[PDB]
Amino acid sequence: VNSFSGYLKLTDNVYIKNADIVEEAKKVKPTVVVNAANVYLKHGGGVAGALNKATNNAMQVESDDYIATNGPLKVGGSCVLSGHNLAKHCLHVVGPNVNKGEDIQLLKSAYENFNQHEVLLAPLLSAGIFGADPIHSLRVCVDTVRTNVYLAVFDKNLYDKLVSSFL
Ligand SMILES: O=C(O)C[C@H](NC(=O)c1nc(Cl)nc2[nH]ccc12)c1ccccc1
Repeated sequence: VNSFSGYLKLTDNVYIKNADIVEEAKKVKPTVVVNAANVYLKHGGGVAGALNKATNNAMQVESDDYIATNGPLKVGGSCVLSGHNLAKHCLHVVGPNVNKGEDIQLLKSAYENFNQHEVLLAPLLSAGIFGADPIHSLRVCVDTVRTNVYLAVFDKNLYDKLVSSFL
């Protein structure tokens, strides 16, 4: 039993809800919140810009130190950093950005990072400003993640489409 509330169950381990991941994080304080990161951990917009704003820019400060030490992530890769006031940890995961021309096949590799964590709160990778089809992102998620994932979809209209079109 966990603290997540109001989710629709899609499969044995994948759950979905119309919610702002920022507000959802502040309430549950999950062990892991997933960020829709880019390879530079520049959290300017989308989920990343919103999550960072909620940490009063502490996420960005920590991220800049991480990049200065380690260099950029790989597309499809991840790193674990602090969750600040939102969660114990933040798993920064880089899905392919279609608006940059990146291989959508890397979306599966991106979701594989979730399997290193027993329970996560997450957005649909490569959705939103990353330019991929959210219906596809959901399909890859369900077919790749085996741990317990609680997916937050900001747009109510998109959520209903995701639910109503789910196979
Ligand atoms: O779920 C969605 O719609 C897509 C998702 N967007 C959000 O998570 C989101 N949208 C709005 Cl508008 N306000 C927000 N506040 C806190 C979060 C948040 C997303 C994910 C990755 C890249 C780009 C977009």
